Amino acid sequence: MKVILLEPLENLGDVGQVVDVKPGYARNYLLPRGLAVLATESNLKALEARIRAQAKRLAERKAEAERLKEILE
RNA sequence: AAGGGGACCAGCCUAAACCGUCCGGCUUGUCCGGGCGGGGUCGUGGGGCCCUCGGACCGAAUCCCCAGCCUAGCCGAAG
Ligand SMILES: [Mg+2]
Ligand SMILES: [Mg+2]
Ligand SMILES: [Mg+2]
Ligand SMILES: [Mg+2]
Ligand SMILES: [Mg+2]
Ligand SMILES: [Mg+2]
Ligand SMILES: [Mg+2]
Ligand SMILES: [Mg+2]
Ligand SMILES: [Mg+2]
Ligand SMILES: [Mg+2]
Ligand SMILES: [Mg+2]
Repeated sequence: MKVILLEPLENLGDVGQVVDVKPGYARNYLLPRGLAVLATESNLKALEARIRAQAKRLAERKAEAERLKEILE
């Protein structure tokens, strides 16, 4: 089963990285502890939504710093 | 079993594309989920979004009234 890696763990990957593991391991170990959530059609919209929200903040921050860069010097 | 001949007819509501409304989750959102309204119900596919042109008659399976009907009866010829 596909899941999203909530907390960065060892020998698995990056925080937020999608990883497919044996479902029983996640049903007995990962999900009850709140360390993982399986990848649905909705949390893809929510993961694209938070990544694109960090991008909506980033594109504002760096562009404002570049406009102020055009103001200074 | 198909079919033919008869009895009888009546076709519809939703899930979901779409919008709106509130809700509450914290993970702060063009986020998700859960409610309600609207929008929708197709097979020579059909609808949703975008735009173009065009813009009364049907009709309940629900309701009301009216004919009609059963739960008593009545008249009813002449030794
Ligand atoms: Mg590994
Ligand atoms: Mg705890
Ligand atoms: Mg810098
Ligand atoms: Mg300087
Ligand atoms: Mg057969
Ligand atoms: Mg037949
Ligand atoms: Mg009805
Ligand atoms: Mg009559
Ligand atoms: Mg009669
Ligand atoms: Mg009577
Ligand atoms: Mg007489």
